[PDB]
Order: sequence, then C-alpha cells, then structure tokens
Amino acid sequence: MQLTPFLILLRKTLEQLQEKDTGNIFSEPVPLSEVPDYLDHIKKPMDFFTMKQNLEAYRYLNFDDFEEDFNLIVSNCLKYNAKDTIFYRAAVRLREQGGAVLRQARRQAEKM
Ligand SMILES: Cn1c(=O)ccc2ccccc21
Repeated sequence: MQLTPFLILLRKTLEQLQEKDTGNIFSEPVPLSEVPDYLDHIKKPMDFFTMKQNLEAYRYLNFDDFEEDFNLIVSNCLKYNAKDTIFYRAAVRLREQGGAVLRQARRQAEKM
C-alpha cells in the first residue's frame, strides 16, 4: 500500500467533508479568545484546518487516524454546546452527512 494514493484519497475526502460544513463553523480552531471556557472540558480541540496540516505533515497513515480527528470535530461540538443551538445541530448534520462520505472513502482505501 502506497502513501501517495492514500494521501490523495484523504485530501478528496477531507474536501468532501468540509463541503458539508456549509457555515464553515469547523474550518478553524474554536476561537479560544471568544470562548474562554472552551478548554475546561474539551481535552483535544479539532478543526478542518488542523486536519489539513496533519494530513500534509504525514500524521495520518491509516483511515482511523483521519476519521478519529473528524469525529473529534463532531463530538467536541456536541459536548460543548446546548442541544437547542445551531452549533449542536450543525455537528449532528455533519455526523449524519459525513457518514456516507467516510464509508465510501474507507472502501477505497481498503482496495489499495
Ligand atoms: C464550533 N464552535 C463551537 O463549538 C463553540 C464556539 C464556537 C465559536 C466560534 C466558532 C465555532 C465554535
């Protein structure tokens, strides 16, 4: 299994997942200046920019490495925000619409 096709697949997958975040609320780290209590109960912040950096730093060498960080985006947002917020519901939607994107991408990786 070769690194380059896998990183190509991950790049395409990341773009596809990011397309689902239509408000771009997960594009960059949660602004810790704007939400000072964020780190009280969120242990590992994650966002799509950080994911792209990790990808390009060769930190993702299997599909789980990648999916785990995607799942952190979602779970951190569910954890931090009240259910009655757009932010919470955006994480739900990202989880749901991301599901098929990740499943298809993993099937591709398994054929490598
Ligand atoms: C995703 N998210 C949160 O989960 C919480 C606060 C916040 C503030 C600005 C941008 C995104 C944010």
